[PDB]
Amino acid sequence: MSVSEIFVELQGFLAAEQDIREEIRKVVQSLEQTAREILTLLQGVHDIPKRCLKAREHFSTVKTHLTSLKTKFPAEQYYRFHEHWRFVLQRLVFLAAFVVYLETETLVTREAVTEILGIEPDREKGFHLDVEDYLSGVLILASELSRLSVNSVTAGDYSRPLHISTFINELDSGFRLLNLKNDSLRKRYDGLKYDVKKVEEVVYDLSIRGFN
Amino acid sequence: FATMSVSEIFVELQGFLAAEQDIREEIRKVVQSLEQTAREILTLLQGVHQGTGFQDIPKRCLKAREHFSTVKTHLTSLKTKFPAEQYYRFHEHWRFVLQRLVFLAAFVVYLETETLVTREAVTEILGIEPDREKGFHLDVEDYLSGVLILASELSRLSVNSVTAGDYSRPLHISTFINELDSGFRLLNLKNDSLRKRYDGLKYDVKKVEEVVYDLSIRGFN
Amino acid sequence: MSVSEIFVELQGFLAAEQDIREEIRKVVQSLEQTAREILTLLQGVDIPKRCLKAREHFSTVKTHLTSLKTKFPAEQYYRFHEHWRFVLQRLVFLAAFVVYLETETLVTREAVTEILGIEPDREKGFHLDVEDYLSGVLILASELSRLSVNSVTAGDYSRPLHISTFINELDSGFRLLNLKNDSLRKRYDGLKYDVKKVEEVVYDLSIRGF
Amino acid sequence: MSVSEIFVELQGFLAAEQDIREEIRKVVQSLEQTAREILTLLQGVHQDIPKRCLKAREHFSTVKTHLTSLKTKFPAEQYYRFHEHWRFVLQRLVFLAAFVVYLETETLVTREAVTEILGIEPDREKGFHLDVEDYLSGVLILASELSRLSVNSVTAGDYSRPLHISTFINELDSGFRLLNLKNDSLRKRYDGLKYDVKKVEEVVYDLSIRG
Amino acid sequence: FATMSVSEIFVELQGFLAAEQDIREEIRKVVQSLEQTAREILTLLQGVHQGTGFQDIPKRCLKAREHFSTVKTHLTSLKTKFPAEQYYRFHEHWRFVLQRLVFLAAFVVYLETETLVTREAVTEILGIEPDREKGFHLDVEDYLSGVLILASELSRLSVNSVTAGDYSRPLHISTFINELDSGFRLLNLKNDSLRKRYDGLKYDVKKVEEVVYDLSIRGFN
Amino acid sequence: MSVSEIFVELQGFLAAEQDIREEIRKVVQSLEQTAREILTLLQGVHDIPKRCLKAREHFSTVKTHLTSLKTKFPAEQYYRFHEHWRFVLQRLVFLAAFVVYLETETLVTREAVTEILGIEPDREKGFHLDVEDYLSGVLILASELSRLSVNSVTAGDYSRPLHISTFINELDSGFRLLNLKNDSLRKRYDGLKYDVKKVEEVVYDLSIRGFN
Amino acid sequence: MSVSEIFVELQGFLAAEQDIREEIRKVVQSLEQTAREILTLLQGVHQDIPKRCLKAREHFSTVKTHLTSLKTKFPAEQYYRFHEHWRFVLQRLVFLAAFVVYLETETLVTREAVTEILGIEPDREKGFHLDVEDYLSGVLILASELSRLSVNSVTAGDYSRPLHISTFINELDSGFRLLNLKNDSLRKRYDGLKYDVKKVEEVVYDLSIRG
Amino acid sequence: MSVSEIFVELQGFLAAEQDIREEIRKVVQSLEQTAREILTLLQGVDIPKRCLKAREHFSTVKTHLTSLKTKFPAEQYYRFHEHWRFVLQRLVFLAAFVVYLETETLVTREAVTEILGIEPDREKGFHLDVEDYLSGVLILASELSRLSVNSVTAGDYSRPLHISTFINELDSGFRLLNLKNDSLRKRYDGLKYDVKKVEEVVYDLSIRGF
Repeated sequence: MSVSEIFVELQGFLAAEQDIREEIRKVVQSLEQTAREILTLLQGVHDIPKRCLKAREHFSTVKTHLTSLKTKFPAEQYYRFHEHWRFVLQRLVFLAAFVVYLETETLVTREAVTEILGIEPDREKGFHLDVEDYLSGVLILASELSRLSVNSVTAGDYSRPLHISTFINELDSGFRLLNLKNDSLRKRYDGLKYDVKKVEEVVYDLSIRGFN
Repeated sequence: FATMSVSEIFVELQGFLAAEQDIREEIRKVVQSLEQTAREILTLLQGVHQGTGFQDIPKRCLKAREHFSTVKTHLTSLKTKFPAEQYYRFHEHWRFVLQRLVFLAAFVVYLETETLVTREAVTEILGIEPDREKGFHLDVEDYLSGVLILASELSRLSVNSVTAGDYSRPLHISTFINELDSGFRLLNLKNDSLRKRYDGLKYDVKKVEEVVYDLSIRGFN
Repeated sequence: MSVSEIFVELQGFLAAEQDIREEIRKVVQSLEQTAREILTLLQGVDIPKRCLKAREHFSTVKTHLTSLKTKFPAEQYYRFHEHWRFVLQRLVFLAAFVVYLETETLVTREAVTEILGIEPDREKGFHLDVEDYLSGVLILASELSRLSVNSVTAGDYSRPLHISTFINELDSGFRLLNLKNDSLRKRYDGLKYDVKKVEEVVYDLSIRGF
Repeated sequence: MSVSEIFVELQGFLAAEQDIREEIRKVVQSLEQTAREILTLLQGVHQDIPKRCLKAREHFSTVKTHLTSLKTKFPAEQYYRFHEHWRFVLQRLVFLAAFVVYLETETLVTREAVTEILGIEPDREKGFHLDVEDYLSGVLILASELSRLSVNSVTAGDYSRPLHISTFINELDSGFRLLNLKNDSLRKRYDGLKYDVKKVEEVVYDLSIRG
Repeated sequence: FATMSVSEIFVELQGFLAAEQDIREEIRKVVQSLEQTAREILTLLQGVHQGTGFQDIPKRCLKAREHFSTVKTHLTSLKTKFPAEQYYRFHEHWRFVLQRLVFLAAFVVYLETETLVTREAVTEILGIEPDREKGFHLDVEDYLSGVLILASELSRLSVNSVTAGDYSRPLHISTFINELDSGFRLLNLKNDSLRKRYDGLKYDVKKVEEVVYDLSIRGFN
Repeated sequence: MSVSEIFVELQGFLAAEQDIREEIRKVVQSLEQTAREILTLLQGVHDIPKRCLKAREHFSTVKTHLTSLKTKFPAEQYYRFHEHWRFVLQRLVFLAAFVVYLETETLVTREAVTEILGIEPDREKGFHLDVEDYLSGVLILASELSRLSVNSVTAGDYSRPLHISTFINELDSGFRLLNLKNDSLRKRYDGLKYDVKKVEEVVYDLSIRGFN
Repeated sequence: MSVSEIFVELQGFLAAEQDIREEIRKVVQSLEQTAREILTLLQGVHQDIPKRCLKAREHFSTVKTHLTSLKTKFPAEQYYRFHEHWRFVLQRLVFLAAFVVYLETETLVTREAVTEILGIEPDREKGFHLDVEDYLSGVLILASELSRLSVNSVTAGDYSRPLHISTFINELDSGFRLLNLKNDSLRKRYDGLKYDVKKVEEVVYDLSIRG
Repeated sequence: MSVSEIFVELQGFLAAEQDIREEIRKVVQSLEQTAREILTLLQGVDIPKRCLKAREHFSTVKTHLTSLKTKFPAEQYYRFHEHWRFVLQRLVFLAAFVVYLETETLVTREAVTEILGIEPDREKGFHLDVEDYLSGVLILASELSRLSVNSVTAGDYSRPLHISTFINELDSGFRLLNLKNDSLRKRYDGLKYDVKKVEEVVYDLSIRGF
């Protein structure tokens, strides 16, 4: 083709792609919104089960909104616009993990988060939760949890710290089994040591003071 | 399933991470080869920028097209190191090279035909396939970058053509780089990296125009 | 007009503008001045007496601001706004600081305009932009976090708990804002450290037994 | 009031402000578009000059309706507040208009004449203006574009335009000299004129030596 | 010899560069293994920082010393990937790990004996040799770093010992970290990286002192 | 040993090593001095053979000074204090290369530079010239040479540019045969393209003007 | 003159200046050394206190001869010119002297008293002085070291020192309050006092609650 | 003395010092002022007439400097030196700029001291430090490189060749200096670009035929 032809045609393609980036940014703007709302419901901790339920309830909207975001591009092109919802997906994993931790004191599985976010497993096509974002959200949870232990002592709840300690310590232990390569992820993992250290000191302050 | 132990979860993820790391490894392996052939192809063509060699453009074009043959097998190999639907996942490992190959394919086409390779013709040369066939594709962002690079090489080429006596290519290059400038102008570049690279085109346009000015003034219409 | 006619003309417009920037910069200098004075009165933290002396100084602020109001047209407000931003924001902080110290509540954006003698958004002449107001609140959280620390070393073991609750409400309130202003977000990332510090102070007290 | 009340209210204002910026960007995008379309019509020069000029003026028409449209997307008192969203385009439009005028009159358009072409309102009016800084920018852009023009002229056979542009640019430089550039961004851009001056002059030189 | 062509020179250098690249590759390979064992060794010992496990320090020390066995074979292997006289040439590839191993060897020794491993004893544990035997050595800069790291772990350890009821280790750790502080003070640290790391010791000293203060106040002399 | 013993002993070792770093810095200060002197003798180009001889003559002092620097540490510890003379060694390779280019219009071999700097080949022990520093000095020469071509035209010497062009172009071609990995080196190689481009334009200006 | 003449001359001056810095660093290195040696003698505290003090004063002796030596390595008019080469050590020596005095008199050494111990000359004299900024630094260092001391005191059985140090530090804080710290580096270091104040106070608290 | 006695005393010394910094900063403000004026007179590049008007202004510089001489003791010169560095260096540049424009030679450090009315190193009271002098020379090379460019667009085709030779001598002269001053080296890395630009200007002329 002639230069002119080539470019008028690439103009089409460009505009078609910018449409997609727009539809995705639209929904992602909805997700970050909901995520903030869920954060507040939960942040209240600083009636757990009620907060947890109103939160799992909010995740409902994330389910429909995500299946909506699912129709703004062909599934096989997920990873092309990943960076438009990375931040959000990592927050939502954290929030889901936070809910599960608060109600069972356990670590949501990657497969269980997919279920909560109306997402589907890697087996299928469409929207999926990659291992790096999950590990990310989990690390964010450790940060939240270490902060929580602090506040629980000033709330008078001298037991949570001890459970959180064992939990974060297990996470630390978990991450030790991995040989992280990703620059962002590793820079974050380097923060676990601080959360781990903080919780151990909180436990220490209690042990010395009497409770245990 | 329901719930698992922290330990089970991380031992499981340990599998995936290591699997993922293997893919990147194969990919970097093959990509290393690609960047390699690309270097050798670039040399064969760069022979035009040193007086001689500019005497048998056909010959160079043939061997360069000869090389694109290994690029075909290496690319269908690289196609085996990862699952096709995860293209944009590892895409960064081969970006730089892909944009290089686009420019090289376009350069060879321009030396022979003095026209701009189509995006789709570029894919037939690299041994890959269009958007209509699950596999390895050439995104528009990469094609446009390779074309911008070509604009730079051709501005360098007009200058050397003159010192080599060829006073005909500069004029065709000026017309051509102007058509590319106009072509780019009818776009709404959003990608910052690309929009940045496009700010350089203005300079190539300028350079190639002054060469034509130099020849015009010397007495060559 | 001729090429020369055009530039001798603009020369005039440029000189006129630079005159505005100069008068503005003069008064602004007076504001930064009063601001530092007020900050000192408050930094001393018989504190409720300081509020009054502070509230007193805001009077010079009133006059000086209505003064600055005549160094440029009320229409071209955002044409020179970047000459008093720092000061306006600093001022919002002090006012809120005073209001927090005596009422332990957050000044409203509209009350702060009254205190600085600057008319609200309905009445034209000089408005207090949301971004600036919010910037002042942020600087307030910054100060409040430092206060709790000194409050503890001062004997007061109750302010730290109130400050903590307040700062968290602010955090909770900023979260609700879909902050677009690049500069404002950059500053909002600071609240996080303030919340942490304040919360830790409270932890210390609680662990000690207060 | 309570913190929650204050902020939920602020939420309203911020959401309102963001709508305006959106409407503004929506229109500006339309301004940059037509600008590029105008640029191209003129770029054809690098006679036939007159023809293009008419098609360029024909286009500034929509610029008039789109700018009066953008004028209804926000209050006049907030012009300078969102100036940046259209700074680039405004300086771009000044250049074009100025370029069109030069091609058909070899004279420098006036700041007020430009406002009349863009369908904007002069100094004696509110809403949309034409800040001196932006005006001067457009003129500098023009200097640049004309320096290219002379080079491209000589290569077309037109050994005349060069000389005129040379003088024209020399006056602009003179104009900018007797001006105390307070701004800093515009100050650097002015450092680029000396180069456009030097260029156009060497062209005159080549023609002078040749004949 | 005399003189050569530009081409001959670069084709020749091409050999060396590729040779050099091979060495770095082997080295990174083995070093990857070392960082690996180091991680597993670190885990075995980190078991002391979680309530239980602090009950059989002997056992952990044995398995950890068990591991240092593979570190011995891997290090005499890594010793084959490059020519001994070029130690400080590739040294950076294994710095981080070496400083890790120093700290781990020192940590194990401290858990068993409550004393500071000598630099030379550390070399006998890693399977390498002293400055008096052409081969792989442990530079003083790396030893001092590993000791600084150990100071950090032990300050963390005193805190956890207390929550685990052991009120005897903190006191020995305080004495020990103080002796290290004093020891460092009689040096003229020039290396910036190390001098920076040493500024952290002051903090560990402080921490361990407050634990002893907490116990003293509670009633434990 | 006891902590005290350990550290008093490491105090010795530290002081012994600081002595070496001092002796080396002393001589290196002599080398940079001489190198500057040689640069001036040569920079005069902007009687070549006289300048070249007074320069090869100055290299004589580098020969004794280097064999002197050779007695400030055991040869097998060369690479431990390499970074103390890297800069200088790369300058001296460049200056040697510059001399040879100016007198034979050829590229000194790495083995010939070792000879000029009183150094000894890789075969022996002691002071040696690594391939990265050599490639570095050569790249510095390309920069000097491109600058020279410019000045030679304003000096009236319309022939040097043509020889320099062919020479730099050969260097460019030479570096294309390599797959540089070193960050510093590659960041420098990225500069050859500018020197190559400049020289081609100088040749271009001449060709158009008449000479060729 | 010619460029060459100017610079070869300048070469002489620069070479001269560098010699002075070298001589200064040579002596300073000796000052930092003895400082560390002094620090250690005192650090033993973390009675026996008096003993150490004498051995510490015994050491400041060489500080006297080394400082009068460093005083002969450059002209008096250039004191502030090379102040930075010994800033660290001077502030370090102030602290030590001050620390020694506190351990034996529980009082704050005077700026002039310190100059007398270091073998330096007071304000009424040239050459080597004792800048107020450096003095205040040393005092802050001291605050820090004393806060550690009380903690370490209680762990030794000495339930007395804590209370005294508490008061002492509270006065220092008071002293620094009625001071308009213009400097900025010293301003941050002062932000550290509030922490030393808070620490020493919690120690008093623990003793108060215990008995 | 008592803990309180000590701080009420230093308070005095601090206030005294801050007074010095204030008087100094006042005069300095006057110098930057005159400096900009002189720069403008020179930036106009009948140039040799500009030198005189320039040489004229340096007279206010003399008085103002001898003025600044009484705002602090001559002994504590380097105790406040970092208040006029920028200005002193700027001034050295102008003087050398004037001397270059009329003599096409490099002012000596001692001549510049005379021009600024500041006594040399032998006579006490106020010295011109080598670092500052050298900094001024560097800023001069900076200006000179810009001059050649405008000189060409102005018609003068001979200054560019002289400027080139001069700048190279400076480069050649700085090379001889074992520059230790971190700041000075940072600035010396700038000469390299100046040499290049100037040399290219000369190339242009030579290629054109001048």
